[PDB]
Amino acid sequence: MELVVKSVAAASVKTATLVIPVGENRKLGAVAKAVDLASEGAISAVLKRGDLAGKPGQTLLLQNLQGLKAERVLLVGSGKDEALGDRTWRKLVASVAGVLKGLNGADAVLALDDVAVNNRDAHYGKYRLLAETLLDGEYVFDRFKSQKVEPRALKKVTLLADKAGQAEVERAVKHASAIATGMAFTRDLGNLPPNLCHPSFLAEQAKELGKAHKALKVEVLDEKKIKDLGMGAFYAVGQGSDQPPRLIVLNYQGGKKADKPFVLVGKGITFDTGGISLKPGAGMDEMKYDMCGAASVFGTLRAVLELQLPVNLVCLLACAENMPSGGATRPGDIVTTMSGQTVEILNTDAEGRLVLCDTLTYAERFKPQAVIDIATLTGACIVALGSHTTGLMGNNDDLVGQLLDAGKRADDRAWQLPLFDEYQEQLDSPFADMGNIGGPKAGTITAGCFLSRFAKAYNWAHMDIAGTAWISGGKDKGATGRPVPLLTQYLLDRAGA
Amino acid sequence: MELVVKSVAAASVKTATLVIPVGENRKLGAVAKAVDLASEGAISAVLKRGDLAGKPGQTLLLQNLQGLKAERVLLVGSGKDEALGDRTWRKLVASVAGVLKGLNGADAVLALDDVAVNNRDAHYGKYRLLAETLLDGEYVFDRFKSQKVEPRALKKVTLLADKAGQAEVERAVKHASAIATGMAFTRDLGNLPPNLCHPSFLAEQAKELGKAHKALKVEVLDEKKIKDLGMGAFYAVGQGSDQPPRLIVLNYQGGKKADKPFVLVGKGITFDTGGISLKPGAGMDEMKYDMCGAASVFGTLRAVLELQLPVNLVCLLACAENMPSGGATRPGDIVTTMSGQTVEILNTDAEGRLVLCDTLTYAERFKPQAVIDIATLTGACIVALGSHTTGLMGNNDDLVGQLLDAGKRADDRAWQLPLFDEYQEQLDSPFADMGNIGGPKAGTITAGCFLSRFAKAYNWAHMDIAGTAWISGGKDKGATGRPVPLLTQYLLDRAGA
Amino acid sequence: MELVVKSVAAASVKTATLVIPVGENRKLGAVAKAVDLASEGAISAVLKRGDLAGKPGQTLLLQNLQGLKAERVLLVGSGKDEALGDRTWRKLVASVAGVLKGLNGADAVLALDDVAVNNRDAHYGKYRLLAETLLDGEYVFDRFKSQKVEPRALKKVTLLADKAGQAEVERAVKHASAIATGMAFTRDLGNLPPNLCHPSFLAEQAKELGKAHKALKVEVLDEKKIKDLGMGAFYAVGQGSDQPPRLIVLNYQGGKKADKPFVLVGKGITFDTGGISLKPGAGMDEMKYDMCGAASVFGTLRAVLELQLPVNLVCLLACAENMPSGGATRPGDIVTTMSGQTVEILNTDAEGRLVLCDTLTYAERFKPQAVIDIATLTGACIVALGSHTTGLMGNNDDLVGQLLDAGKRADDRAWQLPLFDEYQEQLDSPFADMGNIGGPKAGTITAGCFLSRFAKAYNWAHMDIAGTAWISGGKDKGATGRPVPLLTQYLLDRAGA
Ligand SMILES: [K+]
Ligand SMILES: [K+]
Ligand SMILES: [K+]
Ligand SMILES: [Mn+2]
Ligand SMILES: [Mn+2]
Ligand SMILES: [Mn+2]
Ligand SMILES: [Zn+2]
Ligand SMILES: [Zn+2]
Ligand SMILES: [Zn+2]
Repeated sequence: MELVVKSVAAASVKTATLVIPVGENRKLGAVAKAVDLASEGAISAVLKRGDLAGKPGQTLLLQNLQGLKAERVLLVGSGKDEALGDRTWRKLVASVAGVLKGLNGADAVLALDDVAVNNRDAHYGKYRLLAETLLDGEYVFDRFKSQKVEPRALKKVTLLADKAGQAEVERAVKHASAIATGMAFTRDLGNLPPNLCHPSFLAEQAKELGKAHKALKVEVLDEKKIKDLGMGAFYAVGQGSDQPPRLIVLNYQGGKKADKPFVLVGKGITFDTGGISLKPGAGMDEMKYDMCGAASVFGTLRAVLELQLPVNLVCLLACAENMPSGGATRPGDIVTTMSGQTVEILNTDAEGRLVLCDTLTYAERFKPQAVIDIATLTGACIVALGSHTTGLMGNNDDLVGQLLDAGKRADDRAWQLPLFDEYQEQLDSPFADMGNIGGPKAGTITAGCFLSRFAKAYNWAHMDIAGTAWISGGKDKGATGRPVPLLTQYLLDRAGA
Repeated sequence: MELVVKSVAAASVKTATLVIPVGENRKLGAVAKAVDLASEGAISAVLKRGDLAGKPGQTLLLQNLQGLKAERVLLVGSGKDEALGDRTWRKLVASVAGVLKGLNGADAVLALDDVAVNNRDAHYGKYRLLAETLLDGEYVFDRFKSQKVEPRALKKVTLLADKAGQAEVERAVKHASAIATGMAFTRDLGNLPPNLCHPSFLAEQAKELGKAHKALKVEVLDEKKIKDLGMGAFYAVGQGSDQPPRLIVLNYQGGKKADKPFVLVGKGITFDTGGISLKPGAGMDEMKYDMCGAASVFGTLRAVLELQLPVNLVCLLACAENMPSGGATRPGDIVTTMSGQTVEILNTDAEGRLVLCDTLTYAERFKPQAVIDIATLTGACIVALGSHTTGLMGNNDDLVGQLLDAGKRADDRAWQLPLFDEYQEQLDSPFADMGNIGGPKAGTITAGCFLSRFAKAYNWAHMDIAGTAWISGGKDKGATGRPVPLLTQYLLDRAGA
Repeated sequence: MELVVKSVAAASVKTATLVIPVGENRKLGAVAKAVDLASEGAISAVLKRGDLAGKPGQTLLLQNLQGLKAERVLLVGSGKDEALGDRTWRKLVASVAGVLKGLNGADAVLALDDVAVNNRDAHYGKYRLLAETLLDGEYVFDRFKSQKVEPRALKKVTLLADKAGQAEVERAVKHASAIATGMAFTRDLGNLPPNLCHPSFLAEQAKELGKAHKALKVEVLDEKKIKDLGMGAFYAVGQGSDQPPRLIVLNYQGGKKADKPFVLVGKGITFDTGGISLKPGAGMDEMKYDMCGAASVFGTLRAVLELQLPVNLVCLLACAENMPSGGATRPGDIVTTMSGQTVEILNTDAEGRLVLCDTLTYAERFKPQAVIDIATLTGACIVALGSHTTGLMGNNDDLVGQLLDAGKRADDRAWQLPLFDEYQEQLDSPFADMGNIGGPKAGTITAGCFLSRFAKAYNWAHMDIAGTAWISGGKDKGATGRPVPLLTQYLLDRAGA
């Protein structure tokens, strides 16, 4: 789906479907009034009948009107004469996109310049959200349906703005396209079943990506190299599986050579059975989304690759399959981490932090200005912050402050949890430097505490996306692509773009 | 224990025990060094033998040394030569108090001026913490023992500071004694068993308190009156018990006539079986702690009275006993709250938000500038923040910040959780305006959202103390008195005292 | 630590710390009084102030006193003037040791002659417990710790008795040293994590032990040898794992060629996941303790080796790792045991009885006079007898009675449970000769009943140490040395030592 920006009058442009907003009590703003006049008052005449209340996202569809160049006109409600909230705005757009998806229209024109969005500027912010909701809402994962699905009609959507703001709208389109494309890659990887989507499969994907872009080199470290580096924790996790582990390094050099890089570390547990500390059966299929941390890294890279952003970015994907078997790790195993700290593995289902901890030690060789790890780490985060808000912790306030502020602008929000010292004692072990679990209280936090012990060489934040990376049921069961919008926004901020 | 401040020389005072700090270097600050000189290096001489490494809270006790008028000299470790964190400083004080209580001295002097506590001034803050830990450490709940403890010898403690800081150390003792006195009261009500501590009992407690204080008037609304004001949620909660519910009003007029009051609302569920949604048996004895919200309001009120703070403070205590029986509330019951909103009671074990929502409506009549509800509300908060940090939510950023700030200075921390709108819809009911539960995701937060719907009329905040109000096991098992220090400190800030 | 015995006067000896007892009521026995009198009433003067009440294990530390040759004097409470229970006596000792271990002195003198121990000799039995408690208290397992505790200052302890008592206190110290040394070996083996401590590791340890001792021949039977001897039940347990089973034979000829040997059989399940009948995750790490039967025999052997007792001793260690996999035993498998009896494995988590049954058959070839198996066999036993007392069953009343008495004199107690015939029907199988479980009733007993069917050719006894072999939680969590004291004492009894 192509998305473009033009500065012509709404009435003038030839199209399968023209879309304009209507407020409560039949209130037409400037753009919409011009279309009414140009349609010889056909639009205000139908509105007099009361079928459209004007509530945000409500629609009434018209078919072609004399004096117009549009085959169809779609009236969408924009609510009272007030700024819309983010959420309300996005729902208005998806509701539009929803009527268009069911039309035999090859193209559509959105003439929604009169809608104001709250705390959002009228050209960039407004449309960043519209463009992202629209392109992300075309996402289809029909690849394992043996009935090849009916190919859609819609291929082109044009956005109309005034001349003055056109450049700013195009900047929003460019960015949202980048993010939208990164989210599709993320969602594809997340939705892919674990029999096909294993670490080696992920290794192959990184290599292919590396063969497609000039500024990106990829290096894959296998099971033996993981072990040889002294990554005892990473190795312990993966050893129980017939599919061996991979540590994938995706190095994009887009800034100056002396620029200290940004490092993204993503948990890539391609399936999580719990291991010997086996999970219950119910809903275990959703554990294919335990590599969504690694998937959000792929997607963020794919968007920056698209934007050719001027930064150095090193991606590290810690990938393993957590399986039970005759050679799997046992509860009670003590291993030596790459850092030289010893860890008693009291629960083999707290394995994300184990692969992550050696990878964080590994990230030191890059001398980063920031290291962010992204993981579907804890059940406790879902209890804490539910489905809507990413868990965020770090050893540097300004860095967490930056990530927080990026989420607010992307509309992909995080929320900070504290790493107080009182929480550290929960990881105490009678025998090793630390245990890998802190018990049933403060589960998101003690996981954060565990990781922080390995992130002391640099500025570091940690993102628990256990709640935000997929949807468990209903129609829209699947990966969401979060937090690609946040991380991409944070990198955009860093790039001054 | 009686607490006084003096500014005379440590070497000089007549006392059973003189306490001085000693660092890891086997270092001595000014005071300990003066004490050593007055004993011609006898203290340095013992340290040379090396039994005391001076880690925070390690102790070496000595008897009569020549030069000194102190019968005993207690040496306490202060650690690595730094300013101490709060926790460490408090553990130092507790170790001292531990040793002191096990001696037959009627009396002790603390000569601790040399110790620095990180980011706290040497006279007010430093001593607010010391004085609180020492006095709160005196607490004994031995009322149900046949073999009662036979009183400790220690009945007075003198703190030494220099002439100049004396007024400030003294204000710290004043406030600290009020707080420690409020906490003892809160802890007694908490620890009391639920066959003795029921809603009528707490009513009686509150009447006595009314009679004893001139500036305080107490009103007790019984079950019939609760029913008549149309409090459908509150009544539904208490109806299954033989012990009827009470709504207790303690109105303290300490400010001017038309100073807008502060309102504290306490959850006073004196026992929580869960009701028809019965809780499992294990650990249920701890549900006598489900009235720790109300208990912490009593305690803060006591502290305020002792301090004669110039503010109007209205305390509303929402008291019921949650019992299964032939007339108890069913899951699926629909009740009409005092606000007029209807609630479907899907789970009878989410009863605290039910007594609280009617009380929040009741708080509107006092025209408050801040309403703060305190409640042992959700096991989810324990999952979120564990035992160290109180959860905090509200409808007003400045009030929330004020409470956060008060926690930091009181060493009784809270931490904010968001009340985003997307959580709201987890309470939707096909039948009533809302349900009382939102599923297993973001439980602490959804309980806050439930509550915000009854606080739209004023500045409001909510503290979930399920994880900070008591200790589950060990010889430490019992009420902690949190959050009396934060609440008190906030009110002091509001009085500017 | 080195322990010596002297018969000199308490006051007359030069030490870093002299330890003497003080009664409840300020009371001093003879030895305490001579110290007091030599220090010319210093001690008594101090006592008069009332700091030390004299409850058992209470202490008061003094520093250097005119008239004595000790740098420090440690007073320890000894309670009411009666003879102490074992438990109170061992606590007093452990308090003393905890104090001495934080002091910077090279040695200590224990002058505790005046303390009586209920039902024990003032020379041998009293000091067996003292010397063991103090030597076993020295235990540290810190090999997986990056930051270690630097070696203690305390290296030597002297015990003062009167000359008529000396030879017997020395005999107590010597039996207790061997015991403690065996316990340390046992605790090391138990605490080692299962990734390191597997059947092949234990085999290597036995071979090393057989190299260090001329009187010991070791022999190691691997997986295929276990299979070829017809050990269908032993083999089924181990087949699931990447780590193969080992049956370890350690032969100590200390008696005449024609003395019937004593046989000790150890359950050595190095990790127990339950297998296909998989255990829950919670506290599974503790199952590294499932080789504590084997560990306790290793450690009894070391003690027997240290003491050179003149007996024939054969140790048989039945070692396997119980793991789930594509080749693991299934519930419902029927195997043929070495005895020719067939067993239906109805639950794979009842595996210890399976390795042991085959091994009991193997024990026959040595023509033993007694066969004692030692196993962490059943959760039922912890429900039956707690942490304090080992379960004991057998087919001979004299053997059982001998083990019971041994446990009493050693203060490592057991308790007999009945093997009534009525219980044997619980093991009936409609297909095989017997199933390996008999259900929710009499669970420790039916395991006993099970094993007795393989022990008919000799006098036999079975010890279920599931509750006495390790401590679950807190900072004492770890293997205990039990039952090394009982087993060693039983053999001392047999040897007439
Ligand atoms: K996947
Ligand atoms: K109570
Ligand atoms: K072990
Ligand atoms: Mn897991
Ligand atoms: Mn409840
Ligand atoms: Mn088992
Ligand atoms: Zn995982
Ligand atoms: Zn409750
Ligand atoms: Zn076992």
